[PDB]
Amino acid sequence: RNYILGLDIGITSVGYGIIDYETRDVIDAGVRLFKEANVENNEGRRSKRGARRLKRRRRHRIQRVKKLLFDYNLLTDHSELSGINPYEARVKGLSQKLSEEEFSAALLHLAKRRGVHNVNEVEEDTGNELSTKEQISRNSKALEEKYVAELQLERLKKDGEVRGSINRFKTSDYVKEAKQLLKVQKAYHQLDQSFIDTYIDLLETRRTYYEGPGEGSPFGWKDIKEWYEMLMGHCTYFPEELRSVKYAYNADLYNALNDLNNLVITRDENEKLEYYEKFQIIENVFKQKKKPTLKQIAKEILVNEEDIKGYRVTSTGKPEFTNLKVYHDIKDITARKEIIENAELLDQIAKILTIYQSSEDIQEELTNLNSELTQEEIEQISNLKGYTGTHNLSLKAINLILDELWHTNDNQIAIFNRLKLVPKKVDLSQQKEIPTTLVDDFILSPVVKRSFIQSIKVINAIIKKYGLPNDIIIELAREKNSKDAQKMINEMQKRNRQTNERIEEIIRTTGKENAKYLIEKIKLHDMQEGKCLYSLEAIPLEDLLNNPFNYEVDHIIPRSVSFDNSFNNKVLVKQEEASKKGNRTPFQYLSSSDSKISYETFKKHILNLAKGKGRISKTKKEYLLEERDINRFSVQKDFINRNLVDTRYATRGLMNLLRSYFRVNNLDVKVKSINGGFTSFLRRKWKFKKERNKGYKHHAEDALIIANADFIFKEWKKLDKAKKVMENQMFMPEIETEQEYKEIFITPHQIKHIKDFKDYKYSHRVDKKPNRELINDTLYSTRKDDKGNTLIVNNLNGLYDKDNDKLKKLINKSPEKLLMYHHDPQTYQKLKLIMEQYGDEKNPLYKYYEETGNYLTKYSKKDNGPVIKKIKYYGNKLNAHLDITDDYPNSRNKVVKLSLKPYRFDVYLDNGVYKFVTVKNLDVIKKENYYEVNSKAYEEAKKLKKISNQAEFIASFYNNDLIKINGELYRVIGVNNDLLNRIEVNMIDITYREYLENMNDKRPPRIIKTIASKTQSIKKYSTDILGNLYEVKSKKHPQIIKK
RNA sequence: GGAAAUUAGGUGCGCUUGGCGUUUUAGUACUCUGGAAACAGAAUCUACUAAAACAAGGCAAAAUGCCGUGUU
DNA sequence: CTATTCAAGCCAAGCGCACCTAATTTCC
DNA sequence: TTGAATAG
Ligand code: NA
Ligand code: NA
Ligand code: NA
Ligand code: NA
Ligand code: NA
Repeated sequence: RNYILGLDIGITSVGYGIIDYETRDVIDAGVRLFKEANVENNEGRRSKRGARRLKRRRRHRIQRVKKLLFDYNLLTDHSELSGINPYEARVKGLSQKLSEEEFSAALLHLAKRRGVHNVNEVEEDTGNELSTKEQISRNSKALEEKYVAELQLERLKKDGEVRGSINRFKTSDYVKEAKQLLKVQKAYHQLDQSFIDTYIDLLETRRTYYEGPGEGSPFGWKDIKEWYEMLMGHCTYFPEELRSVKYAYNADLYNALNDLNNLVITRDENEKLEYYEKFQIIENVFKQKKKPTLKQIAKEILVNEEDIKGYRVTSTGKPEFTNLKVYHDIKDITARKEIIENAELLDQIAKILTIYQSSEDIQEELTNLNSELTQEEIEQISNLKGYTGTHNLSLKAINLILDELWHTNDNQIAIFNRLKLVPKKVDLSQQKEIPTTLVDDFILSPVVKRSFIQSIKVINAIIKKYGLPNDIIIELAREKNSKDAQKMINEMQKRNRQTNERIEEIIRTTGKENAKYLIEKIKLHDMQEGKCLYSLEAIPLEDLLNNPFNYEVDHIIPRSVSFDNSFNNKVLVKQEEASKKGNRTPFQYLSSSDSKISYETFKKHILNLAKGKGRISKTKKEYLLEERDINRFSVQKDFINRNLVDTRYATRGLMNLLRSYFRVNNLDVKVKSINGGFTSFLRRKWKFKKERNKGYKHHAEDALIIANADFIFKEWKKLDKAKKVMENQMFMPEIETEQEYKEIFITPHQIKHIKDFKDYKYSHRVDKKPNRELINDTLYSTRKDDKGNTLIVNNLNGLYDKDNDKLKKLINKSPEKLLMYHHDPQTYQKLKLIMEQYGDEKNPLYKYYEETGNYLTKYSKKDNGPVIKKIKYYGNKLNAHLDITDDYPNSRNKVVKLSLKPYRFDVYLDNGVYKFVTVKNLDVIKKENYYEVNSKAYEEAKKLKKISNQAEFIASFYNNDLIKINGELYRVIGVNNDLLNRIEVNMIDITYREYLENMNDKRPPRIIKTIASKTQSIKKYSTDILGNLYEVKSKKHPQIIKK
């Protein structure tokens, strides 16, 4: 049957709506659900990847320095340097002699923390911030007479500490100390100039951004040329050709020639510049003046500036003409004709200056050119600035039409069209379905990319199961991500409180309880300063409250063409003004004789109302002062493109992808989009539940509303004009009044089919990806009690924070948990006194320090004890963990990491009893082209679960896999507790959190199921991308994961 | 709507670093014991400094060495 | 078992290219 | 949101 497809593309969801194109009856509707592909996910990976390289290279830097000391025999395996103080050694080495153990440790400490190199350039006024820029500037003034080690030693004696925010210095500052130290220590130890050069190098040398990682990395490159070429784009007309450097000579000549060919001169002779004219212009003002003006070109062609038009212009109004960058950059230092008049050479210099990133590399590459350049010239060209970026065309494209630009008057696009050169496009004829590879090409956000890919896959599945639809209407989220979404919600709620407080203010002042039914009119009243905007006459609030029917909410721009139902297109005016106005703009109405005031008097009031705090909306201003003609089709097109349809870049890209696919394969499918503001208006007037608490079905419900919107536009012949623009087809009946507009769209009783629908499907995206986060980062120390139990040791930092009552609750509930309670009890009593004194306050340590300005100090009979920055306390008993004690030699206690992230769990049926084996991410090992589950770890866990060889393997469960526990179907979150056989799940049509809120249930919003002897039945279900359920069957547990 | 250019702003991918943070051990301080002091012993709580480890781990061999939390 | 509790690495500096938005000129 | 321990 012929149907209409509606799509609600969201951050997390894709809702589809399938309704009959004639019967208007809902065929099917459901939601596809998935994780938000927000940028922070990949950012975490890249951040961790970078962190590993830093730690690796820092270590490798040290090992090389130790190797240097080994080869010069200042360090051995027997040589001990434990009790040596680097700060004491580095200071002593600047003046006196050092031991081979004392001098070596000084060099090692320098090599470890070598400081910054790039920030050091510019000073910054200390705005009391802890930024690197301000800190470097701060230390520089303190190092005006002292070396780094001297300053650190002073801080170590005076403040008792060195490490922290203040320990940020320039690399050159450390190097300046190192040289001085090496200069003093040179005579005492047998070293050469190779030793001092090598160490200083090692101390300061770091890879550049264009050098990248070493030889092995898949993120690396072999040279600067390969590096830049892979990054740069390709030509528009020659896809196989790499783009040209932005500031090549022929590139700017191409730019300049286009400027001259676009010029129009009003004179007796030709209006377009002749060849010889452009030649003279190029030679006399373009190759002579860096920034060509309109006067110079006018003086050259012997006309006035006023006769010249069609030139590019800046925001100021000043004419903009192409600057010959390379020409003037080289001319300013070399005026030789051998170089300047060599276009090919200037091209090559431009390429080298742009591709390579350092003066030294420029010099070498320019020298390899074997041109007529002097070495003094080359070393001078290598310091030129601004050579960055690419041209959108290749040199092949530029050189091809360069003669055409000289001798003709056609610009680049005219010539390319004449030469039958069409921009690169992707063919979709060999495609059996809508591709998903092209998505990342025209996308900007990772969130949108996933939502688009899923949306396409939904469409492909729909057209496979239901056939091709005639109409596809799509809506996209207004938010770019969930963080932006919450921000919108907060702003919404804030405005709601303000308006609600405003209403309560009125009902308490006037006593009129009518105010709660006049919110929109009251909101307009305050926004218009109590004045009818069409008559500029005062609107008494008391009269508005008593007689609201005398004041009408009018639409500024008629919705028949504007399709705007928002607050921005609404004004509170007197009923007379709204009647006389009719279907016109304020401009069209106030210009007529039907009005009481002039448009100019109106325009003045609006502009002053649009300025200042609490001003009118900016969109309201553009509406109230609309001076274009409504009946013009071009004007109507702009309103539809803004308020009715969605013309955002992402939307257009996807919409073009679909239209191009259907066009190429000759498939008669009409694709369109719709603004969310209009669908919200429909949902509002069609009387849907304002509180969206039904769960995921709202996405599918929205899609049905969107699909219904498409149906309305095909039914009415007055909407045929607007419907044609939505489908973007080339080219009449129309909506004439406000009343006609309401009759068409506001049809609550005609959409009862949607609300009665109770057959929604749901599809949750299953995550089977190996090698995600294996474990939490935090390292934990352990202790053993008298019972022989191993206990986890936790830290309690930030004791002096305002809203931190962790210590307060800890002492009140379990004082014995503190390690301070057992060891050093005198300090504990000192803390208890502070705790007992501020029991009313949230954080006793906060209120204490907020008054005395002093912190809690360790007990000392001389009142000189150290400050307490954090407190250790015993946590839970150690169980599931990762033992990494071996990384710490002679450690008295275990050192562990916690939270072993589960990959999946395999359910076994063992002698009428359901059991399962938990597969951890740590248990999945990567190989060259595939991931394998550790067979030793699997059998081990299979033994720790009392699984027998007789047991029957049921199924494996990953995240968002559908599991049916005792007749109840859930979706899998993951293994919550391996030892206790507890897995966490969630509901399918809704979140369990919201499910409890609707039921007003105060229980903790987590569903934990226990797989034990009481467990009766376990079945694995699954869905397609549409949400159609089906049961599965398997023979053995999957061990090989292809990735 | 599309082509090129100028300016301003924005997004992503990738690269290069900085100073922190967690943990162990050692030293010191703090606490306890003895002593006239020196110092020794105990404790490992609190702080400071150094060295080392920091997703499990896998390559690599004198290296500005390399991979391991993303997408599909 | 249910109901409850705890806690989970972080800031700052620079660079390359790709893409997008807005404004301006020409043409297709 | 989620590993996972813990009181009852
Ligand atoms: Na490329
Ligand atoms: Na550059
Ligand atoms: Na008038
Ligand atoms: Na950027
Ligand atoms: Na807890």
